[PDB]
Amino acid sequence: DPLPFFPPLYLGGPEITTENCEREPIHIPGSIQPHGALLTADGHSGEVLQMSLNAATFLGQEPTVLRGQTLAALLPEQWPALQAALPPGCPDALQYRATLDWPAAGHLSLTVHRVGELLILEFEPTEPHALRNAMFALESAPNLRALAEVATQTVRELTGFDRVMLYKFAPDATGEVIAEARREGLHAFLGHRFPASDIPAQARALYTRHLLRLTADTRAAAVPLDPVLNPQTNAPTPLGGAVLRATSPMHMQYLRNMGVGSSLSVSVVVGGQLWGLIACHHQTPYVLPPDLRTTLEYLGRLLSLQVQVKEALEH
Amino acid sequence: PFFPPLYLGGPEITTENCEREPIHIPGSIQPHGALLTADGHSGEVLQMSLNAATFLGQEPTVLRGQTLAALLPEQWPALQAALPPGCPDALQYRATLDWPAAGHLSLTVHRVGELLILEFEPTEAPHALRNAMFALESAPNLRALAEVATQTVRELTGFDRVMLYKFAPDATGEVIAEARREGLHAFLGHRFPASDIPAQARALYTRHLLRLTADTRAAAVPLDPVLNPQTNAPTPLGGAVLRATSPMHMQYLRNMGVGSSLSVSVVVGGQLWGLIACHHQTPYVLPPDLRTTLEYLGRLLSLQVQVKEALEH
Ligand SMILES: *C/C=C1\C(=C\c2[nH]c(/C=C3[NH+]=C(/C=C4\NC(=O)C(C=C)=C4C)C(C)=C\3CCC(=O)O)c(CCC(=O)O)c2C)NC(=O)[C@H]1C
Ligand SMILES: *C/C=C1\C(=C\c2[nH]c(/C=C3[NH+]=C(/C=C4\NC(=O)C(C=C)=C4C)C(C)=C\3CCC(=O)O)c(CCC(=O)O)c2C)NC(=O)[C@H]1C
Repeated sequence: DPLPFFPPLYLGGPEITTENCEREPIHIPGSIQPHGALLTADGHSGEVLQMSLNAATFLGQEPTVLRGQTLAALLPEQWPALQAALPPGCPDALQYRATLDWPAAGHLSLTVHRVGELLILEFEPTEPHALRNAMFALESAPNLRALAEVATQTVRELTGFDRVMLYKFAPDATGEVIAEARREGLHAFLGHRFPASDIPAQARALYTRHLLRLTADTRAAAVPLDPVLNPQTNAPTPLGGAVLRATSPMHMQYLRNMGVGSSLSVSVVVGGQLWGLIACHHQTPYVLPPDLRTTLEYLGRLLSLQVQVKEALEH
Repeated sequence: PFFPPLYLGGPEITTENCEREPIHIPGSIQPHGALLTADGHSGEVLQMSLNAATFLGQEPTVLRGQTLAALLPEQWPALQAALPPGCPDALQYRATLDWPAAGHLSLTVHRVGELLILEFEPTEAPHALRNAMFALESAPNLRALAEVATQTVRELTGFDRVMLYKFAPDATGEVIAEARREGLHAFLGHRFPASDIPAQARALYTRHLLRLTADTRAAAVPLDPVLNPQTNAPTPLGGAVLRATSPMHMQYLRNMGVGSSLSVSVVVGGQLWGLIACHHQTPYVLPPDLRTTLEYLGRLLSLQVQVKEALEH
């Protein structure tokens, strides 16, 4: 039965169990993962509204100084580029990405999308022809199995993960791991089927719009936004589009029970429907640089294209 | 069928017989790079371009004897493994060579039958492709996608005119988008016949997705020997970027007023949906790392055209 969301935990909304998984409002945790920083600021005036508590550690600035300034004074060169690439009324999937030279944190990756009248700003630290060779490999795959096989090994060879899996959905939302490149000693997941209440209904929806989510350390503690609610509206901040969005404690409990430390999955969208995920497991905590994650963001599109062209020939 | 080429006593290509030219076998390359062909198993350089001495910085006839084991020691193992016998000619492998004379060279390699083809170009030593990608995806229709695709590629490439050339069902075409430098004629809106791209070109351009012409006034640099030592036949160059352009098509681009032309094939459902056309008024060699982004934007747009045209239909 599809039911609507609870309030979050910070708006008096109940604690989650296995009975009511589909009612968690995962899109509004009011908190980011600690490996980066996140501001939200005004769409038009550039007024810095909220920030993650740890934004000082990362930006080498105090909140009182930060929040008492505009994005014009803070990001003088970037601000017009933000305005130009993210005009008003544009979709929240659209991101503008840039590099900074921040004196305290070194080179900083700035990712920015708009959510109504709210520019969400992310900050991460950031540090030869392997994707091109990967591109032509996938295309010259003879069939959907050799496509799936090369994608998973390519993805592993680029990223360095313990278990990379291409996971495919079925018509009734049941899934099954169709290919994997794994670490030597790890027990296979190849050909396991998994029930429909594993990736729940509110999750699969969000995963069709935004095509890359991750979890760095399944033992880390969510860094909360400050203030937790959006001053514009006095309502939760839509952090569904943010990659720094903290992962749910239901999900973190699960991954710890498997001996997993880090997780990454690229979505594969065919016909505007979630065809499958390129999931990645790691036994230790593992942060992937944003510039390297851009390579995987590309592979998701590339694979989504070939997935279709392969299935056209299977008929 | 095709005629014999000019170098094997074939007829000259008038506008009458404009669909029987063997475009894939010109027996020559463009002067801004260097082509070597090599045997699959042994690795002996069977044929080279006459300008090879320039870019490879070696003597002319000394390279004919040597093997790719001796020449490219580190990459030679990778070429065999990455281009296995039986693979399609569309599968390319690429790497960067650090040569002693020419400096950073760009090696691109693909296999055809028993023979490998090795293309050497000069090459250089960031978030615009990511921003473009999302700019294509948030585009709310086909026309709004078409403007963003052309305007993207121009700002990346610095070309004087970037067009998007959509194909009607009977090989007729139309320009549905066109970013361009100020003070040029507008080809936005105009349609053109199906004689323009012949039957062989259209078929070849579905399999192979990027060609160019860096200089429309330069001369082709022939292969030596012209024919393939194995087969004593024409060397299939129809998957090489350094391949020379049909002399009709250069003679055309001069009458237009173009020094350098490039294109990217947008393929939807096995068929050729359209091309991304780039014109420059002057000669312009686009370097391999920048060209890679354009091939990338081809697949992206090929994907996005399918999503958008579903919303129309
Ligand atoms: C209470 C309901 C359930 C639940 C909650 C939940 N899951 C996700 C996202 C998931 N779940 C995945 C499940 C798998 N684990 C595996 O080992 C395999 C197969 C190899 C599968 C299919 C996956 C892959 C995801 C996506 C993210 C990831 O790759 O780890 C969420 C959303 C998390 C969020 O913060 O948005 C939630 C709330 N998980 C259950 O397993 C089930 C008991
Ligand atoms: C002899 C018969 C004809 C002919 C031959 C021919 N054309 C190509 C490649 C073409 N033709 C194109 C048509 C256009 N040229 C333009 O300037 C525009 C305007 C936007 C169009 C539509 C195009 C786009 C190509 C691809 C490359 C490019 O110019 O961007 C070939 C292939 C040559 C080869 O070596 O592969 C041949 C043989 N063209 C005629 O117009 C007609 C006289």
